[PDB]
Amino acid sequence: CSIIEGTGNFDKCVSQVESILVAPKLPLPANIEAASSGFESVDQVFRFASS
Amino acid sequence: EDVRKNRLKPLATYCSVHNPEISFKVTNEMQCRENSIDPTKPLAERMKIENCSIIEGTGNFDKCVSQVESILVAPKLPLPANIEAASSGFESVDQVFRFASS
Repeated sequence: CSIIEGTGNFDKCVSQVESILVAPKLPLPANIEAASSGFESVDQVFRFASS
Repeated sequence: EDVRKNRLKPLATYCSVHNPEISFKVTNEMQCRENSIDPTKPLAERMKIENCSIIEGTGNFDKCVSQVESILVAPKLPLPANIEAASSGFESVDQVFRFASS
């Protein structure tokens, strides 16, 4: 990868933020504390507890 | 033959795709699969030792130690339902004396 070019596609951006950051396949690294409290990722927070 | 008396019932019950701890966490699913328990299968096949009719003793202590080490004491992945041990910094028994000692 030489160059990064913007495509300005918000829905593709949301889709990627969801798969990479919010709901990843495995927890994002250095998150043993979150995992120990029962939450691997952001998507799990509102699934197991809500207020 | 009673399912409630089978020593695998607690583990096979934990290791289920219908348990949110397995269905939402690949981590836990992989720990189950590492101990030959497929969480996608019914309870009866999760507890079953496939294509095995008879267990025969060989009375070989060193082979026994070798297996207890690889299966129980130093497994590739932490044994299932051990988030508490892992959170305190220890995935398995072998890590306890490596990281801390007295």
